[PDB]
Amino acid sequence: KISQYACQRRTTLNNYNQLFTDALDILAENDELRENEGSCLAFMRASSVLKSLPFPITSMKDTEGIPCLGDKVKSIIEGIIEDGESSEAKAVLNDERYKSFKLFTSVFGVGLKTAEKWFRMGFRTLSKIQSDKSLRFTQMQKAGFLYYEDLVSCVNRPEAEAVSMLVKEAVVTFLPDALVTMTGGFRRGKMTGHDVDFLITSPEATEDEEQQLLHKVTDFWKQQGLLLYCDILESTFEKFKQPSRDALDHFQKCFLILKLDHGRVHSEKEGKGWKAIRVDLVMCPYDRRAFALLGWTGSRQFERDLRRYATHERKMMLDNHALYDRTKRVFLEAESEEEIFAHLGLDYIEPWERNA
Ligand SMILES: O=C(/C=C(\O)C(=O)O)/C=C/c1cc(C(=O)c2cccc(F)c2)c[nH]1
Repeated sequence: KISQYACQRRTTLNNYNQLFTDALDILAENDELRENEGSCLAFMRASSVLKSLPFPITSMKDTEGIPCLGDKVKSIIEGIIEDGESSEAKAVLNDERYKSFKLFTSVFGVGLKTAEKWFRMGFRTLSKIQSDKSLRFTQMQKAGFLYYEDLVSCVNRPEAEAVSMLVKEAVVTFLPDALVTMTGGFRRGKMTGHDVDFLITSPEATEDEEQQLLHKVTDFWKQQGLLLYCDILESTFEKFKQPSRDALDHFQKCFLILKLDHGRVHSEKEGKGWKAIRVDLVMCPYDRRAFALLGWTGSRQFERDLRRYATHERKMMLDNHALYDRTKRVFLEAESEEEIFAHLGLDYIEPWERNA
């Protein structure tokens, strides 16, 4: 029996139902843009469960026994089986508000509120936004527009590996015992990504050393002329606080734009000779490295279902920093992701199987 939870499903990158899931992902994204959280969640769960199937849906009979497929979702699947297209997703793709929100938020520094503001001002293209003489842009948006073409082109694995080398070389200069791990989509086996994420931890660093590393590493890159953008968020995580029932609670992290020289990239394959890359660095205390790694590996849907399963099925509270057992009234310790899964009574799901 297919579980309703992504954390009890193996979801690999061989998606046999892209025709259905691309349409469901568009409809979910539109519901996010229309602030319809409930309809958004229903489409996300349906998309997720179809991504896990080991075969393609070719008839309505194939949907029997599959959870998270409500009547609205089954009408969409029926329409795609009919003529290979979703009329509903096609109408979203042609909607003026949807087109504008996708295009405007594709800029680094532009979220829902700024995209909505620009749309209500009558803007429809990035050229008209950038050349307007009345608009005021944040420092994040300025960087987003300046490096737009590089940031909108997919980061590939040779580029992610080139970035990993840069991160490791800079980090070990200040903390030689530090462990640097590439997380996110690339850890799940993806060929491309919009950014490259890293988790940094040190078994012997002090509380102060741990706090200063991201400042030292970014100052070093600034001196090197490689830091195109930098925003460091100080940690809000507390050693003895219960896990959330929240994006306001986090480890020390930074959102960066790095200058990646093409000479550093070892690929099979001209212009300026460098590429702007979005990089996120996360620093965590050594004892919480498994919780942080699990949280930063993703996918978004796998993380949501892990936390939901922990709460509803195990009466446990899971977060990027800890796992708390409400029945035993104790925090559960873990040195690996495997130990976290075992505490939750779940079979271990490999990172490449978390593409929910
Ligand atoms: O799959 C989803 C979302 C669904 O599950 C849903 O909305 O239902 C994307 C989640 C996601 C993206 C990332 C990255 O930041 C990332 C990407 C590439 C390389 C890299 F190093 C980091 C990690 N998790």
